[PDB]
Amino acid sequence: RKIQVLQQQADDAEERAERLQREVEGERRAREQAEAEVASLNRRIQLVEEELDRAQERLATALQKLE
Amino acid sequence: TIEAVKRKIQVLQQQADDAEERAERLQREVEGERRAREQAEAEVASLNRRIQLVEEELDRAQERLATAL
Repeated sequence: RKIQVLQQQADDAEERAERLQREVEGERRAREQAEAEVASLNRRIQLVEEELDRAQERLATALQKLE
Repeated sequence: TIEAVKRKIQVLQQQADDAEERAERLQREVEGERRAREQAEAEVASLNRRIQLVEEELDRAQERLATAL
């Protein structure tokens, strides 16, 4: 009957560890989602910077055609 | 029967100790993944501010182009 107190203690400890193991997997999923957004924004900023370079290069041809 | 109770108690206490040590390792594992997540989230916020900056530089370039024509 003292064993049932110890058996419950071991049950609770194993349960907290399993609860934390699922916490690891949930944090890893959220990490991968944020890192996937980082990749998407990296691709998006490169495209607008390319659009800007062309917009300034076009501006240069128009200004250069002015002198 | 006497030793079987002293041994059942020992095996149950070793089980809880191993589980408690596993929990400490997993707590650091959680933090390792969270640290990496919040690093990415900070870069997301930075990339959103930079994209808005480039879009403003773009609008200034397109506006002057329309004028320069």
